[PDB]
Amino acid sequence: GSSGSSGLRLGDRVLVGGTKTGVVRYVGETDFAKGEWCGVELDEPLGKNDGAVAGTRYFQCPPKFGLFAPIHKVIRIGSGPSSG
Repeated sequence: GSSGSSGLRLGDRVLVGGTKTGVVRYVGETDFAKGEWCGVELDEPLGKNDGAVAGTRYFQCPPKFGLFAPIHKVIRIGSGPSSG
């Protein structure tokens, strides 16, 4: 469903899991799992990797910070078509 809330910009604060807030560092397909994944970087050491899959590093990040998760499994915090 290509409407608007999809893809996630490269550098936006998104929710991963439903509690851990992290900014998007990478967006696109991977070389391990089929489909499109999004590399979300957290503020605390609550990650699994540092944006490196089998040596393939899409984005430079410190150890235990970046967490690769499916795009559909990512929630956005920012709203574009909003006013308040």
